[PDB]
Amino acid sequence: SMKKVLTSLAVGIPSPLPPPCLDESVPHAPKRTPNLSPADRRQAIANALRYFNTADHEVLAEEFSRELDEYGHIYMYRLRPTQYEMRAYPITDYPAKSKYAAAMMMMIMNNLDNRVAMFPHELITYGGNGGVFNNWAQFCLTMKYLCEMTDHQTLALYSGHPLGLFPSHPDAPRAVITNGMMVPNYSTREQYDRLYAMGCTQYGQMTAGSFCYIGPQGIVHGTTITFRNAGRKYLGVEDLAGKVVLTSGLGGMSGAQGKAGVICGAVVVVAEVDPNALYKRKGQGWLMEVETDVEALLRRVRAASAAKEAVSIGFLGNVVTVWERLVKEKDEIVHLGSDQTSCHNPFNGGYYPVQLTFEESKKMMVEDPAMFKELVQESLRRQVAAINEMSARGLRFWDYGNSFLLEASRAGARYPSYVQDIMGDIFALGFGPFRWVCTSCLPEDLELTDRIATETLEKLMKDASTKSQKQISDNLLWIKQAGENKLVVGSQARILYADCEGRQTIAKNFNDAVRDGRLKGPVVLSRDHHDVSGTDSPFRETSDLYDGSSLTADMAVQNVIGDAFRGATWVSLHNGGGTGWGEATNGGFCLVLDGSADAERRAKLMLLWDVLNGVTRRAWSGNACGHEAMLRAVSRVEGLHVTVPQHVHPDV
Amino acid sequence: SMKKVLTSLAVGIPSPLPPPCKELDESVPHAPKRTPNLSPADRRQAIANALRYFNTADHEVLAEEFSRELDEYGHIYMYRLRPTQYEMRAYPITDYPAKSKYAAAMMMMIMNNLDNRVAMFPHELITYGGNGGVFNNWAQFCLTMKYLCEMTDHQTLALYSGHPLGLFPSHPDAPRAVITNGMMVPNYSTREQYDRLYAMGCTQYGQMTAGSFCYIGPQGIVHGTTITFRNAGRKYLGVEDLAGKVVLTSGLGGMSGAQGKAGVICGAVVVVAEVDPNALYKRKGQGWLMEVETDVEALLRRVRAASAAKEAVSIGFLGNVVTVWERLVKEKDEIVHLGSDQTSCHNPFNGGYYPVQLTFEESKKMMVEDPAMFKELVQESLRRQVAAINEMSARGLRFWDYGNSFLLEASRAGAEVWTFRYPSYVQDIMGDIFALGFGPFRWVCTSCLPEDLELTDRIATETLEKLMKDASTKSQKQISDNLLWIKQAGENKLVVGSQARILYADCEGRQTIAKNFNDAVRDGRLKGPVVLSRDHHDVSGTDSPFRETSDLYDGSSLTADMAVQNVIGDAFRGATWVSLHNGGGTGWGEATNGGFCLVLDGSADAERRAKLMLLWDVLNGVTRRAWSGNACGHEAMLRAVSRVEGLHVTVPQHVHPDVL
Ligand SMILES: NC(=O)c1ccc[n+]([C@@H]2O[C@H](COP(=O)([O-])OP(=O)(O)OC[C@H]3O[C@@H](n4cnc5c(N)ncnc54)[C@H](O)[C@@H]3O)[C@@H](O)[C@H]2O)c1
Ligand SMILES: NC(=O)c1ccc[n+]([C@@H]2O[C@H](COP(=O)([O-])OP(=O)(O)OC[C@H]3O[C@@H](n4cnc5c(N)ncnc54)[C@H](O)[C@@H]3O)[C@@H](O)[C@H]2O)c1
Repeated sequence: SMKKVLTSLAVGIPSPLPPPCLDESVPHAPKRTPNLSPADRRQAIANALRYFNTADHEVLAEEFSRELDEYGHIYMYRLRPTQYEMRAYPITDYPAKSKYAAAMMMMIMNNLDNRVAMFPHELITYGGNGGVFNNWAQFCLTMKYLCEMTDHQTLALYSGHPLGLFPSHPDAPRAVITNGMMVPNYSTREQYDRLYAMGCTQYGQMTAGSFCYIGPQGIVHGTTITFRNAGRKYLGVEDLAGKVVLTSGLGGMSGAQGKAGVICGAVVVVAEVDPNALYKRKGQGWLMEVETDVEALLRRVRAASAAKEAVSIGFLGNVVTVWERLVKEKDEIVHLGSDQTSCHNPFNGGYYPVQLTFEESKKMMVEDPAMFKELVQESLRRQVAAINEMSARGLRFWDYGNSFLLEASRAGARYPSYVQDIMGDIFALGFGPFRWVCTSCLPEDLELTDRIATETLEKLMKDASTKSQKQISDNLLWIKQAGENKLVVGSQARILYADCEGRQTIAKNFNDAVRDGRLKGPVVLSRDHHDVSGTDSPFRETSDLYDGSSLTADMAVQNVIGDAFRGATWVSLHNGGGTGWGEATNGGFCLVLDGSADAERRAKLMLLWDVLNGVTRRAWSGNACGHEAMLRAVSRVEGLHVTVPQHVHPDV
Repeated sequence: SMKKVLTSLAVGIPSPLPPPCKELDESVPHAPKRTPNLSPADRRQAIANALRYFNTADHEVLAEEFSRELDEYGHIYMYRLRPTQYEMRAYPITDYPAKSKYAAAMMMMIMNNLDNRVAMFPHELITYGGNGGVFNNWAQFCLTMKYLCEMTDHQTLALYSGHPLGLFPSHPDAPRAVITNGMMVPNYSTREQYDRLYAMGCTQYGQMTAGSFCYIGPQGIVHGTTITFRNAGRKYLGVEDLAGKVVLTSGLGGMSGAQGKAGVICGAVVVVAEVDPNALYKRKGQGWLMEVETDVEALLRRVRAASAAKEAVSIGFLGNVVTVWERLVKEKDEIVHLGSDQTSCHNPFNGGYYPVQLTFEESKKMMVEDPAMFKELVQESLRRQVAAINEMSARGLRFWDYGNSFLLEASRAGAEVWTFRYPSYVQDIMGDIFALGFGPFRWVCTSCLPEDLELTDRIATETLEKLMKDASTKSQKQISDNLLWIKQAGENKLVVGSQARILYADCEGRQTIAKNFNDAVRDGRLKGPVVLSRDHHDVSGTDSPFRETSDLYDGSSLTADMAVQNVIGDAFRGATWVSLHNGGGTGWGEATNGGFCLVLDGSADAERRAKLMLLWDVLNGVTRRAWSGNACGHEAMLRAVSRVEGLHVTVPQHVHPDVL
């Protein structure tokens, strides 16, 4: 929970302190190994003690020293609230002055929900170390500030640390977030571990530190769109019904490949060596069927293809086994191929060789590392050679940004990559993540927004360009099936892709519905940082740009600054979202739609910039796919006037 | 140049193109040949990148032309596009063909940074630091001026390390421009990638004020050194008056050359030794040096007299600073009270430091003839210099490191720098000054009239005198230092290019001066709007483990949260334009620095924006530095929290080390 129990959120650091504590009902983060020197370890304790009354220092010093020895990190477990279930509550349940701050508090608690976060009690949402706060004192103080702040104040968050409330104005963001911002030369993984333990920084991933993670439905949608575009670009079909997709991995992100294929109406085959990962997804419903022998698999796949059934079929075994079996098959069975093994970690648990069993590999990778790498590289060569033979017979393969072709290249090996071949063109058009959360926590509101988003995209597609109408159709297919796929976890949220006008129109319609009373609560707009403008990442988000600027971070910095004075309720700039610490600069936003004309104006203005910034950059950096879309925007939007690149053809 | 000739600023890329640059204007100095060592592919891409700015119809000729520029200069400046129909300089704001006076002001600031009188390598778009650039090429300049001429107050120009991405819709309170320079994906921010991407036209190094269009000349260094001497005087001598006090230092080079004037403004006796007659006699001719001595014996007799008569005088010694130090050891009299060193010991073997054993000409010779022997003599001279300093220190002389890596390089030479036994001004002094909120307050009179600058000097003077009353003991001292400066600033004739001025002021100081300026613009006492700005050497704008955040020992000095937070916070609080740079001060990849400019036009909007933005731009870093463990920041933070409505920050509780 009620509004009574949530009054504690305004307390901050309780006086006197709560009793000391480990709750093993949830998964816990692995022990951190910062390897702090005696000097840094003393500083780490001192830094942590900054949050507490001096009268508590002596006992907390031993307590925090204990946490470092046992967990490798000072989480301050005794400050984690236990009098209520950590989750998103109705926005009207929060004892806050500002509805905007209340919305943020709701978003934060969702990131710390046991059902949502990876390591909830360690304040880790996803990605192993994609954190929300460095410790539970920062949580308590931030929540206190958010309950206390007005709309003429702005909360400054230094990698989890609430620096304090500073004067601003209603149109200003209520919070500015920076996670892991480093002086460029000191952004090593070693300095992360060190400074994370010393309480001077944290890794916020993308939506972990920016308070807008909503579960794995983003990956399901993402893979769905990827499959659809792959079908059009590589096969030439606007419909994947009857088409077979062979892929691998049922892990964190790759586990979504099953539902994605089904939603596309395709027969999707996912190979997984790990029975744990495979039967998990099977039990979850993300995997419809399971096959053990490859011969029975192909018979099943043949019958599925001919009957045009939307089905996900897991194969308990190595993906190389399936690939090499198809080579011995004189008949065409699989039309599309990919791979989502973790070849970014090829020799230590990410890739399992065909020569060994799952258990034998798990043993050899640490027992005989040299032998394991040799078998992996050999297995990689056998996989590519099989794909080559099948590609020559009509099959179309693409790399799913998992460094499969890169590692295969580094052993001996022509195929496109999802980031550089299909997503880059989608970003260039302006289509990217459009995420929203109904702050009423009512499923009815989510149902309505689903229908509103559907109705909006339908009318937009009728007058959209031929390129856009294909992207819009992809997201229409998704939003109509999204609800029945039961992907909602924690907060009532949804995700799709939309270009500039798509996001603007849906937002305005959402905002009208909040004002009309159809929506019983305001709606927070947000997105992943896997977007057109938000992230500079030479290995991913900007890997398709070949002017050389993929190593620069001008765009990401420009974008977050541009969002901040255009009406975002809060913004964030992170280090190494996606590809990893030091390898990316990623930023995002959240904007609360409360039905006011202000919110509509903010949304229209901000979303315009958040899309056309990257669209213009990507065009300037060599992407020609959205060049016409850019020029239409320029003609359509008053006040928009950009430098139009005249790209010389490399041959000429 | 009249308002008619400046209409060419609205053109952007001329159609048809102006004639190709046949020769080269030798009336100005030119940047050294760049060496990116581009691969065949990167070189091809560099040319393709440059061609993006031009009609495809001109690509045939420009390709070879830009290729030629690569082979000759190591960079594609696009010399063809450099305007030659007018003198590049700041012109009165009314001369510019802009819809927006805010944009017109930015154009004025831009052209000042490119003034032959101001810029180091003007035709290479470099203002200072050797490669601290304004734009990557002249196309970026032309388009930027085009956008600024045409833009309204409802648009914002996004500048990507020189590249004007375009005008995007915003609102009157939004920045008219957002500037980034050298922003990199962290693991790729190497000096090699800078050289590579600079040539490829993907990035540039903007230093601090070079890329942010707000460099105003060498009066920043003069003021900076004035403040340093004053604080060194108070902290190391315990005196508020340096009259009769003697400062010994070295170097009359680029920045070190301001030590002469700084000492005089402090009313002290400053002795600056310099082996290079080029630097020394230049300073003499510039009036930055009042006197010149040749032998050390006649020097010390002169210094004695000046000290006894409390004469404010700068005295240059043509010779080695070591020669003076060792002579002081033999002199029984107390002559010098304060000692420092500003030789370039960050490059002690490449001409930054000249040993005592050799003459200036002898040193230049074996600098390339016998590097091994030279390095031995340098390290030997370094040990002797410290040995002499140690003896004078034992006799009451107070020495400090000027952040030139003197003590660091001496330590590597095996000099007795331990019991460092001498404090570094950056970590010992400036950190506390920043923590109080005091830092660069800079303004430009857009009328380009000296009369306006005189008035702003008087307004600033009167303002600081009034703030003396209700200020803390610590802040009263800093205000006094800037009062001594501002009353003498005009007569020192430090203005080059635009009518500009710089001083240090804390939160309320910057706010009140801004408000008084804005009142004067509205009343008509000032003939034109005033652009507020600052160097990035400030309290909140820069994360730099070697400098601006070097006195923070909580471990966070490696982080860049504060700098990123600051520029964002300024951006939605009414800044006219903001900048976030990579590598300001210390160098590429070694710092993250941000800045702002804010135009005062007399309106309620400007007054409101100034009050709010300046509050954040100061108190952000004050609060951080307090949190990171600075005691001065802690005290200033608490006073602000009590004074400012809407200000509520996290107060750090410091544990006793005995508990650890
Ligand atoms: N949207 C996306 O899905 C996306 C986006 C960007 C990058 N990626 C990349 O995709 C990869 C997968 O991501 P994840 O989170 O699912 O990783 P993960 O480690 O959780 O899952 C990989 C799975 O593949 C299985 N596997 C390994 N070798 C196999 C083999 N030979 N045959 C069958 N199964 C095998 C592993 O057992 C594991 O379950 C990563 O490399 C990631 O960088 C994915
Ligand atoms: N505000 C400041 O002044 C400031 C700020 C930051 C850093 N620094 C540091 O200060 C140093 C000086 O900067 P600069 O721009 O003046 O450089 P500079 O190279 O132009 O000046 C150094 C001068 O010292 C002279 N010199 C060298 N060895 C000498 C010796 N033994 N005796 C006498 N003279 C000698 C050189 O001939 C030269 O003229 C640099 O190391 C710089 O990093 C200064």
